Amino acid sequence: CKSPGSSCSPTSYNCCRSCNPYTKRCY
Repeated sequence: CKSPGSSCSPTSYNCCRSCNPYTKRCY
């Protein structure tokens, strides 16, 4: 999975925590 700051999709299902809809970085 990814770290915060990694770039995500609202639900990439690739962030170890979630995404940040206002950066599009993992939360």
